[PDB]
Amino acid sequence: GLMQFTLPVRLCKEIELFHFDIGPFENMWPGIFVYMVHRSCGTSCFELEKLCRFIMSVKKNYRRVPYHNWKHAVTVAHCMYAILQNNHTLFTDLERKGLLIACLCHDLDHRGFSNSYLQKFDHPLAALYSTSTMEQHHFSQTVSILQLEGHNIFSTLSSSEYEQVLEIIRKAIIATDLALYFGNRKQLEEMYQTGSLNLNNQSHRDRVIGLMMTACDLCSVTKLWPVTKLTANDIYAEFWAEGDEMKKLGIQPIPMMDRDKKDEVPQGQLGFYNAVAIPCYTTLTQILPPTEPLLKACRDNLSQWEKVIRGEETA
Ligand SMILES: Clc1nc(N2CCOCC2)c2ccccc2n1
Ligand SMILES: [Mg+2]
Ligand SMILES: [Zn+2]
Repeated sequence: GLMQFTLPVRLCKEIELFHFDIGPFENMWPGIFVYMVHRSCGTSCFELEKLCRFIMSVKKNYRRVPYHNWKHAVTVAHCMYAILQNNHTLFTDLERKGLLIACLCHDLDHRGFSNSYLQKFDHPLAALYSTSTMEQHHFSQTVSILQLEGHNIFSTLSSSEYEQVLEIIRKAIIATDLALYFGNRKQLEEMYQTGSLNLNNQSHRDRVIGLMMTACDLCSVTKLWPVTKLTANDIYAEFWAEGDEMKKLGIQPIPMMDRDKKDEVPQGQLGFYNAVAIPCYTTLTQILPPTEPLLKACRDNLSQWEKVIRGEETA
């Protein structure tokens, strides 16, 4: 257990910042994740051999889609790492173990299509799971991989710690369903403002962990503008494919997803920062003040999209 992962100096320092980009070298992403587990959790949280086999099985079960890919998995885990590191004493040992694994697993076997597209297609997964269709699948895929031989990174936990962590992971992965985000944040807003928010109340923690999951999941909008902008193209490449597939089912897609209406992208990103991103990091910053850099970066990027619209730069 005397075997640290270390990172080159520039990464060793930048990985601690919310806005860290994990880079274009895929073969370093596993080592970045282990590094984060070792500092966030301990070098003892997981048997390294089991962790490495688990990481590589998770990687293998992410597909080669423009956005909802292995890089998104590690990026979202890194944002959670930064939240946990900036809020040291607020989370249990089980929560630190669970949430980085939840983040790495949260989009397992994603095909680049929304819950909506599965329902209009009449995909079998839409029959098996009527709401949070892809997210119940992602959790399903996580449990499958935990059950491959040699892959039970939790095997040293007690029976009841095992149940607690898998339950943290399931809520955390379900919370990445943006349809559940709006009510979750509204509730957290009221509880914070009326002063009823209580982190010893498990159902309140669940809510707070769900909003962190949304914050980590959307964290593309909290990068430096050049990362945010280039990622938006991957995001839109999936939307346009979905739009195409909607048109093949005989359904005019929403204009966000229509590759004939690319002109409307900047105004669509404005709606998204205003309806989703800014509210998310605002309430998150209210509950966890050290996460403010996420809100500040998100505001900077809103202002960068306003500049794209005012023709003061292009896409
Ligand atoms: Cl319009 C839009 N949707 C996003 N997400 C909604 C659907 O799940 C996938 C991602 C998004 C996520 C991050 C950054 C900008 C984004 N912009
Ligand atoms: Mg998802
Ligand atoms: Zn995601």
